[PDB]
Amino acid sequence: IVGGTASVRGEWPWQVTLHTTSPTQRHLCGGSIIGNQWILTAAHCFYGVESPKILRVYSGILNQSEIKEDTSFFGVQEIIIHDQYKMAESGYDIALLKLETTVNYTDSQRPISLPSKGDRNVIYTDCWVTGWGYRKLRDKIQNTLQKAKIPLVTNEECQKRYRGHKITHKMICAGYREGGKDACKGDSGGPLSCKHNEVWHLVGITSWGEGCAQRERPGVYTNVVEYVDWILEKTQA
Ligand SMILES: COC(=O)Nc1ccc(-c2cnn([C@H](CC3CC3)c3ccc(-c4cc(Cl)ccc4-n4cnnn4)c[n+]3[O-])c2)cc1
Repeated sequence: IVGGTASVRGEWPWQVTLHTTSPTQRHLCGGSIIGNQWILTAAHCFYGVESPKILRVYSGILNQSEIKEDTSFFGVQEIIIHDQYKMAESGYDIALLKLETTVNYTDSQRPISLPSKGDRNVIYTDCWVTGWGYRKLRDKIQNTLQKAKIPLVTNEECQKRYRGHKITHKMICAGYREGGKDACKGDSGGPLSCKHNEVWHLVGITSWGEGCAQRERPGVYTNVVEYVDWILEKTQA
């Protein structure tokens, strides 16, 4: 997260850190708890991943340095990538992780609601991106979960900024005209969370952008409301 600030413990309890363990253990991407056995993340995250055997899901983490050899994690039973995914910039950048066991919800690990049926025309004005990613284009994974409030931009404006890409209704963009706050490397798969009527909704999944927090170059997110039918089909199969 560029231009963000440190989170406190328990502030974003749906946020998980997905680790790979090959060839060494490290944060791979963010993700969001959406059900007791289900993490929603980005399909791009699994580009180098030989199987779910090497993945670990850590919940209730504020600092990456909390994770030691005895820290509990969830194994991953299945990675479900959207069958039309090819690369992040061409859309369908969405994946479900089915966990090997059920999360018991606590103060530190809670689900976030999907965008609600009937809310297709809500104007979200309180949206936040969170993650352990870089604070600038050449940086390092951050120890403490970072947060930044970021305004949504219309798909019409977003397309005008990304003349070489096809911005579709299955994407949503967010960014300041003058830059300065954005997701960056290591934030992908994490949530774009928006609060509406005091309820948090998983509006976006961090996906791609041209650089990090550049002027007139918004971040591009998977538009989760357009995948609710796909999520429900996979999670009640
Ligand atoms: C200690 O372990 C470590 O070093 N871990 C570690 C280090 C680096 C990485 C890393 C690098 N790339 N990515 C991803 C995609 C890869 C499949 C993971 C990525 C790409 C683009 C964006 C992004 C998103 C938005 Cl919305 C806006 C702008 C951008 N960006 C444009 N240009 N950069 N970002 C964010 N992410 O995350 C993650 C992962 C783990």
